[PDB]
Amino acid sequence: KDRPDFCELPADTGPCRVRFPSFYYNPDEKKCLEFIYGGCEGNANNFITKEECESTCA
Amino acid sequence: KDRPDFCELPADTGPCRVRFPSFYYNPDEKKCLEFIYGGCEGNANNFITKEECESTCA
Amino acid sequence: DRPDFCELPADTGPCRVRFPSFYYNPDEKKCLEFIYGGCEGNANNFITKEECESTCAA
Repeated sequence: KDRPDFCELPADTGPCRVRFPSFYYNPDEKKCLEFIYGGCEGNANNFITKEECESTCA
Repeated sequence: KDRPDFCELPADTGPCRVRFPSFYYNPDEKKCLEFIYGGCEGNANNFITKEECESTCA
Repeated sequence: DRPDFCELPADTGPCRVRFPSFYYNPDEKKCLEFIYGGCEGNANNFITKEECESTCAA
């Protein structure tokens, strides 16, 4: 495998109102994508910048 | 118009914690992509299958 | 070498819809059919046998 399993988790905005720009790795598209995150909870496939997403999820 | 305006809304897991793998239209990528929906609330850009998303949002 | 989730048991979860799916069974060294109920469960959960085999079989 080329990346940790959490990179394969679908985007989760968490339960807070969606307000913040964040990034997640989309394994189907093989790319890190912007989404709107609530700021609280969610899952490990959640990065502050595209660069950090790309470093972790390759 | 190619699709309803609601197709451009962000993915929204909502405030509940019943994790349903679901699909949303990503207008940037022009693709129906997977996200976690929490089972309540959220918005109209929320489909039970990729096929339903692709028919409704193109 | 393959994802950790390949080693998790099949899990239909508690929801009451029907998504025929495949999971990897390490004892059998093959992917096997199960019904996913639509929510919860785990990542050892594929729409096609071929994807399950690609990801989880040696």
